[PDB]
Amino acid sequence: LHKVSVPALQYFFPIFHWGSDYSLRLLRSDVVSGLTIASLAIPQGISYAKLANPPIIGLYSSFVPPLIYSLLGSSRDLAVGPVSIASLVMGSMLRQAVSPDQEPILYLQLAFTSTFFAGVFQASLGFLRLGFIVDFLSKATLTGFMGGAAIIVSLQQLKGLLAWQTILMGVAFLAVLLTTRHISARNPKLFWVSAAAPLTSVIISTIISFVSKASVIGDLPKGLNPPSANMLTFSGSYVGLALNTGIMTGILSLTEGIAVGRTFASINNYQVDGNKEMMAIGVMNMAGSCASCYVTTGSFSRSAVNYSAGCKTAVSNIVMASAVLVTLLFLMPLFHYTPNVILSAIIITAVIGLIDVRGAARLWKVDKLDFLACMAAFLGVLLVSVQMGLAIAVGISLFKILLQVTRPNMVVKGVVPGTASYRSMAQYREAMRVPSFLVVGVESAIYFANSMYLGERIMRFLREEDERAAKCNQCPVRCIILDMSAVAAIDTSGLDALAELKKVLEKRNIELVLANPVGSVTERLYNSVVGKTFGSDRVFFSVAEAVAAAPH
Amino acid sequence: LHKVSVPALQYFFPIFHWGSDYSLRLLRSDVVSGLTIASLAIPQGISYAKLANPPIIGLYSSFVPPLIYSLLGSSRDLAVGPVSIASLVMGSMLRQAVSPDQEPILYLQLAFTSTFFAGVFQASLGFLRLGFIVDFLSKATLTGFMGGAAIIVSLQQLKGLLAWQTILMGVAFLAVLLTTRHISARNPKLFWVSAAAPLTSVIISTIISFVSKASVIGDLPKGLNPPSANMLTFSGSYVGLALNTGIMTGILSLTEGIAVGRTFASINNYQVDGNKEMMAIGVMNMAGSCASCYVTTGSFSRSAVNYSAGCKTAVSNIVMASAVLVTLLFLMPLFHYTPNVILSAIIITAVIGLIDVRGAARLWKVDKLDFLACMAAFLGVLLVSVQMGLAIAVGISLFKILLQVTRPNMVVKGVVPGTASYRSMAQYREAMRVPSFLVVGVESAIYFANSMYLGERIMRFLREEDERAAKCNQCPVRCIILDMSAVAAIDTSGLDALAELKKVLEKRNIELVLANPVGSVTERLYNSVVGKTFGSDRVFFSVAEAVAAAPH
Repeated sequence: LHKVSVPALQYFFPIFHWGSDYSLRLLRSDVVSGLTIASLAIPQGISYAKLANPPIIGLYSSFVPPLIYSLLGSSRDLAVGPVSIASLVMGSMLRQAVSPDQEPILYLQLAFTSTFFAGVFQASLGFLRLGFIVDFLSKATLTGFMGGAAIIVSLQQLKGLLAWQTILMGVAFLAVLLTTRHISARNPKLFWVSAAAPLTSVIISTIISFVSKASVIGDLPKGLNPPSANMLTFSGSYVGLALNTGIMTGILSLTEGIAVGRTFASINNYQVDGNKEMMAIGVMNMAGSCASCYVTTGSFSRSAVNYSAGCKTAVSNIVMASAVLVTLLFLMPLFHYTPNVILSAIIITAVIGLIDVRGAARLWKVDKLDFLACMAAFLGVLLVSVQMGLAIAVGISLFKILLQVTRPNMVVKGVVPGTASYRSMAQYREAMRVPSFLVVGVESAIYFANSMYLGERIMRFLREEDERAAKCNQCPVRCIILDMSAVAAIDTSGLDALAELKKVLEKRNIELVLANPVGSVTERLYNSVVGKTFGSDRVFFSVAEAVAAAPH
Repeated sequence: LHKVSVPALQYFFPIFHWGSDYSLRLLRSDVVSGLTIASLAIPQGISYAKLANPPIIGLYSSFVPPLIYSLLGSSRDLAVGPVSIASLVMGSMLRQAVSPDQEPILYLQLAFTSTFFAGVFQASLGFLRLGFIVDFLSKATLTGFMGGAAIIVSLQQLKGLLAWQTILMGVAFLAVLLTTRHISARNPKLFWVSAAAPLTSVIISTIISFVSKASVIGDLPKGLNPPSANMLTFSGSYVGLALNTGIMTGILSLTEGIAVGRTFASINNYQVDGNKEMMAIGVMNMAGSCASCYVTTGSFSRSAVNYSAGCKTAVSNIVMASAVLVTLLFLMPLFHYTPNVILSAIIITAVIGLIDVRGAARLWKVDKLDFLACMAAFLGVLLVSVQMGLAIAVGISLFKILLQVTRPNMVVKGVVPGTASYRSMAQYREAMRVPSFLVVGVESAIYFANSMYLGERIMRFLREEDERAAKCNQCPVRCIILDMSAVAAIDTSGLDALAELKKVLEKRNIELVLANPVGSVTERLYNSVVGKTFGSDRVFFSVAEAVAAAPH
């Protein structure tokens, strides 16, 4: 038998850590990325600024929030700026109380007060180490949401329509934007045809608007960021609208640049701090909200072209905000004859690409609580508002976690012949039961949610095999072993029901035995008063050493 | 190596099942119980009817709801009638919109419409098999609630006070009601001094109100149940008050008679159906709400005197409702000189007994999320209303379940010397690591909540022991084994991150191996397209057969 043993300019500003080893060979590589990601910020930061209902606010949002993150950030391949989902939800939740055609100085004061409050929601969630709650946003919630929101904005934008040289132009240069996605989904080296097809859609349609001169978006104001917080309306009537939009774009614009600092960390093996990562983007917003920026966070699309044309570190986040230092000042009069429809298919390719219909139905034949969540975020945004299509699909994604912790699986086990290892009897048809014993595996953690369910379930198996004992004249159950290998945690109410089970099973001379615990259980089983009534003679190394010791 | 194998008058009316074997020796025993439980329904059904703010409504509620449950119920020692907690919450949530001294025909129409809607909430939660959600009500939530509600009713009842023969009488006959609880908490055979001290408080103080004749409660209306639903106001202004009271007393009056049909089932080994058990009490109410009954469910106190004076089955639930058939008709003129204070210490003993201060602080030194839940139900009922003292303490009791599924414990393991069993290295200081391997145990289920956390945590241990490999010139990690013994479940998003981990670990020649799965994982690992990329050469019987097979 074996004994069950029991067990400041570099903290705040992390550019100084990795900045002391930047080479020229790296600087050969973090410029051809940031020539192309500052070729996808110029037609897809003015395009999803249109989707939020002015087009230069998406370019102010590609200069200072990339520069702030390069000082405070903890990834090196996360590339920043605006995104596509947060802009659409910004453009829907604000269109249905104000209108940018009617109150354009009060539509600019609401995509700023939301951004500042999408700044403190992302900063002071990661400052108080509370950034695990961005993981509750499942992949099936966001398939339902992004796709149940890409219809009710397709109605609100098609109420603003109610020409032959426009609609025959905006489908052919959408075809340079969807066939370059058909051919970039096949080969993961043909990103380069899609890495500038947002730019060669604009530039080739610039000259056809320059030789056929005259609904163009025109002369945009040359200059730096306007110093806002003179357009931050903290004290007014539209604050709840600019707080609900800043909560709702403070989660949709967090789970895209938290979950891209994780999917580009395991590829390259650098630990991204998560909560210190969340502190950065909440200073990308609330300290960028005063500089004509709206809600920014790292993109899913303009990161997988940063690490597809070989980025090496986060100075390609400065080649972002230094080759945008150029274009806000010099090529703005070239933008005077750049049309509106050419950047509206750039919205459209991030609408049809938002309705992932295959993944919307693939999760029907493999699960049916990650399918109810899709069709509760689908019909929760179509029928109820945007805030309740997310609240009831997170809420039934959190339910299938609770529906397995309540009512878990308790198997009956038995020794697999030829070895001293006790597996279940649902699997392993050949597994034999020991006559004087009963092995029962609790396959979840023992909480208040299921402490009273194990007692009513162990004594169903124990009742099952005291009436089956008389059928073959066998020895009945004289030791029930709890294979606690699968029990992850135990609380005070789960540890109590293990002591109210021992003294019920003592009154039938059954001798309940725990076997094979884990860490954070044995330090609760040997440091509480509900544990020294178990002690060392009922907590074993494995089942095979509990059967061998034979507690009787 | 071993192969990982993969796997109508008796349905509705259950008195006919156990009714065919009732003996006279049982009928000797289910009458001395039901002489005493119909001696605790008469002074504690009129007493907690006062706590809900007429005293005969608690006696109508001890005749027909015990009779309906004896037909539809699935326990035999659960004894029914009103309770103490649901009455207090009924008397608080209705006092703060109407007043029974001012609108007594509209206070009787609101402790009925609530009961009917505490009838369909308990019936049509167990009819749709949804009765696991009564387990979310933790024992620490109810310590905070019952005790954070027994103050704000102690203020509302002490606004109705603002004599020498009353207050000198109501403390001495509270002392016959608290010292009989001091002596019944010590010896669990001295229930009999407390089994009639609620009745010998009333009957001995009857004659001292009969020789000192004259705030007495007096002549109560003799007769059967009045046939209500002429006092059910489905269509009015006070329906939301009588729906919030029927939701809130449809959970507090469910977790007392679900959780007593479970704690009196494991003692006696009879399987109580739970959802069919929940169907009964929701017909004890919504089909009893038309017969002058308020919200009834099995008691914690009048069940542990039913099974302390030897009950045998649920005809002691008819000796309840046939020895109450007597007393509603014959001893009612004896009740004419029965005082009000004698049944108000019967309220008081279920107030000081509600403030379990020891258990309110015992869960501080053993846990601190089952202590935050007490002091969020404490200050959630004192400051916010009754419905939010429960909503925010269930909500942070459900949080510690989610705070362990998000961010679980991943241990590093290693072979315990002398045996082929791989335990962790937090416990078992003597445990040795195999040189060419790395064993990592995932101690929770793999959900969307934590699929991206294992990848960022396995590659912290893998990074930990490739820099520690060069310190002692050892062989580095060439096989990472996932001891999946503790992984209870896996979803579609947790199974995907195990395939996005295999092909990252393939690109370093590391060969991720799952080992020792459970049921409801191997039927997902061998019946999905994310499983045949694993197959049979990466899903092993145990770790000791994965180390022995050596996948390289």
